[PDB]
Amino acid sequence: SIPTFPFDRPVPTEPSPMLSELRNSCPVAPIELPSGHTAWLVTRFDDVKGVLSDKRFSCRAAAHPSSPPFVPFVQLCPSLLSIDGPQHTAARRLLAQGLNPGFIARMRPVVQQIVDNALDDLAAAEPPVDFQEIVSVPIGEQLMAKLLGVEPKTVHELAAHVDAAMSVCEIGDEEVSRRWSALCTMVIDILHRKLAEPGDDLLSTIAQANRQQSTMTDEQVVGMLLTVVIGGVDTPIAVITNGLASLLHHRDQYERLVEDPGRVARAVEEIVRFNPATEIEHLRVVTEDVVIAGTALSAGSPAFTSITSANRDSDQFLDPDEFDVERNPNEHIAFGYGPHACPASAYSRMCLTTFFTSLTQRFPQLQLARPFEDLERRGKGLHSVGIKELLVTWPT
Ligand code: HEB
Repeated sequence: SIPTFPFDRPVPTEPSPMLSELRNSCPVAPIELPSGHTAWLVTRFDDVKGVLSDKRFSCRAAAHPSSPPFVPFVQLCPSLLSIDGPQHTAARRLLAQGLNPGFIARMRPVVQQIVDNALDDLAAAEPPVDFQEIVSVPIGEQLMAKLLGVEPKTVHELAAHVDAAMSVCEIGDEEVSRRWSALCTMVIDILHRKLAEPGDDLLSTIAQANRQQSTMTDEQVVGMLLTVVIGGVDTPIAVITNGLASLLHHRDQYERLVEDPGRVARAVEEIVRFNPATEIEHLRVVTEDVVIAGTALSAGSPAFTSITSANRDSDQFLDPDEFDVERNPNEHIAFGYGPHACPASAYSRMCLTTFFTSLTQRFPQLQLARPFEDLERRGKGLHSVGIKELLVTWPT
């Protein structure tokens, strides 16, 4: 029979073996979602790029109530992953206006200070300690706090509801809706506060520009902001943590960064290629009859791509399952492809480069505290593949 999603991960920080199995047997494979509906998964690099840039695979149709469920937030609000066409383009323009090059430059010292303080907390601790609880989670929460113009504690409360918003089959049906309502109320209240008293933050600049341009309704802005919050907290945390786990397991790769900090930028490209934050992408629904890689898909078929699998495709990368932070050229699609490609790719690259430069400079002899085989996935039923904890140690 056909395989069921979520797939197993005997190694939590590595892709599910099912991905390579399908990649080397069927380019468009049927899979059974937890809701029972059958969907088709695309796993090859060239094919994944084609689907993500093929407007016949629409996120809007995936947000339609009749469409099968995957992540609740997509069907509960006009998220950026719930729309297409001119409506989506207009929202991305506004977001791109806020994430302008001047904004990135101004954020460089802000990120450096957040990284410094988190690493100050690590150095002051007595090893072993959970790197995730002490460093990456505070960093991810405090970065989003700067984007939203709120206090770090406020983002911590928001993050509690993010798991429900991205729950494929982890959280109960009743608690999802109650945690979703709380998440919406928080974001709604934040937006209204910033509209009344805009500050020096990304959210305020977008809210002010939209108010002047009168191009998005308040509900559409909330939908976009919800997407930013859901995608901007857990994903950086998962990549940093899982990425570090790979760096400390393949310990010779961590040492390469210690040896030459000028190559950390290149290493970040390999980190995002090698440690994606999800197993498959958000749901798409085919709107017309199409033929993809010799496979016919009728209108209404639910479709999934796997950037995780694409970034391991031996047709695009030499020795794709090897972690090589010096890999160059490295033409991955870790930040997506097509209209829904990550709007924060430049911001995220700067953030990860700042962090891994500082970490490797201050903790050159960092090590895994316990065996690599003891790592566990935080939540199999979550869209994210972040691990439960990463215990590390260093000479004292
Ligand atoms: C702040 C905020 C933020 C941040 C930080 C981030 C970070 C990130 N990210 Fe991002 N994203 C986002 C926000 C975000 N994000 C959004 C909102 C989206 C959606 C867009 C659209 O849809 O249009 C995305 C999208 C996206 C995608 C696509 C998906 C699909 O298509 O389905 C991907 C792949 C990614 C990745 C990523 C990474 C890798 C990172 C790091 C590392 N992203």
